[PDB]
Amino acid sequence: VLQYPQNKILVLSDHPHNFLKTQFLQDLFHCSSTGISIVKDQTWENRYYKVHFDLYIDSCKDIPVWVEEFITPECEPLRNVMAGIILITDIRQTKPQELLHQFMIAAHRNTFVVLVNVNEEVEQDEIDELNEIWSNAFTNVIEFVNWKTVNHNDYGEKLGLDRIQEIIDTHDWLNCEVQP
Repeated sequence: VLQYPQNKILVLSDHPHNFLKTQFLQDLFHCSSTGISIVKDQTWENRYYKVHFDLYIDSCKDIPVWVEEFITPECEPLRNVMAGIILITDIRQTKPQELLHQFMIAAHRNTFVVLVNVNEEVEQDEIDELNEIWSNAFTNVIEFVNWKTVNHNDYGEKLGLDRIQEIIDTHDWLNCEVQP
């Protein structure tokens, strides 16, 4: 019934990429974490607005097992407060695209989902093909992004962390107080 302020961002990795996830948090959010934790009342600010959000940092041994738990009725309240979900993984190993249909069915329709690939052998053409499939599949902004990092393509679009920053900047923060 009630739509709670939707101001949580979950950053998840499978166990082998936990350290890279900690570096990602420093680079994008300027958050010096130690591991899995709840970091409250962070500020996301750009030239247009400021909004306050909570960072949820999690880890899992197996992505599908984590997805199964996330999709349950008991986790529905949690899903509904997610502004976004960022998964840091080797997409060749974990193939999160295989779980994405079922994951998105359960997700709140406004939640952004960014799948960050850290496997340096994956070229942008491979990412581009995944984005052609998923970027308009749902109401949600869904994007696969490589992170190693060139920050633009040949058509003047952003890539890398610059792109992820743009996705967060352009997000509609549902029932959050946004200040100029």
